Amino acid sequence: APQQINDIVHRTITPLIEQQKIPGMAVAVIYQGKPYYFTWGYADIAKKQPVTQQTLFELGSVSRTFTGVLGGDAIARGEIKLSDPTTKYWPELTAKQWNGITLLHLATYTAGGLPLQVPDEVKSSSDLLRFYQNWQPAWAPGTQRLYANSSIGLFGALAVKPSGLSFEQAMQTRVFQPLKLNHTWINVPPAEEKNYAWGYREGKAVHVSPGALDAEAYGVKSTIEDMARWVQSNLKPLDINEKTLQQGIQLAQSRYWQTGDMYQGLGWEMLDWPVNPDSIIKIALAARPVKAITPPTPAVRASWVHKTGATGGFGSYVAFIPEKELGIVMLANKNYPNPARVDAAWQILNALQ
Repeated sequence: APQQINDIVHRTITPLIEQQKIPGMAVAVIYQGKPYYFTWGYADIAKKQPVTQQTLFELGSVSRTFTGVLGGDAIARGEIKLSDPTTKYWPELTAKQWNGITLLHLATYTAGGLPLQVPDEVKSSSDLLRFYQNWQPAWAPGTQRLYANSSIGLFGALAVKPSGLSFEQAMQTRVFQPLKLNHTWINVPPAEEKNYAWGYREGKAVHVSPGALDAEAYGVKSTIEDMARWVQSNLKPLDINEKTLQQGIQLAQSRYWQTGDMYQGLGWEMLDWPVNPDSIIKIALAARPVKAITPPTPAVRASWVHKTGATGGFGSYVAFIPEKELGIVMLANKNYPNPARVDAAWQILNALQ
């Protein structure tokens, strides 16, 4: 890397790793459109395997950015509309509280307080129907935002129904393959297990457990190289050849709702740039009133676009600023505090613009 990039990255990440006791970390900086990679520490402490540019990390909720783009692509194809009732794609969902809950609401956590987690006991398609039928909203649709796996997860599942494909097949065919994300997985193949880092929680090596709607809400594993390519694709969508995918990316960065200084996209979240980390900023459940952006603002180039992600053993962060052709991916195999991620990312990106 140019020495400037080398120095801000190392001076920022070295202390972060020390303070947070992160076993292993990979960072990509995208600068004037080109990626620069950095790796530290261990993918597997016991087996002494280092983090490399080929190490797979669990993305946790950063997976939602893929879900939102896949949904965007289905809208662009004319397969779904965000204005469609949920029941159009799941007629079996007959309980009256679903009246007026649209795919938009599912995608943006505004359906009226869907649960943060799908219960462990919900496994099968029948279990899932029962779970959503029995759910009682606290609020009318489109009034409050409650970050929730069960909301965006359902959006992902329904968005692919008209395609005829499984969620994984749709993601692979329509997003991963066209963008050459060839080491990005919903299910890690045996051939790739050698690269799959362990997560560390309280010193114990852990991987994410199977759960209903996992693929859709939190189930992607990827390398720093593929994640850099994902950032490039989101920085410059109109340079993607596949037309509906280009559109899908743009739709995911549209601003649908405002909460304070933040705007909710499909998976992505955005703030106007410039912005300080204290505004970008441990809470299990955070209910916030939302203001509709009527109609949604198309992707604003002058944005800080980002997403944090966590699983039991991993902590990820992605942020980019389209107007500056600047971005960063930070992947770690410990779930360490979000403010520490945003602070480090801001320190690096602010130094480079």
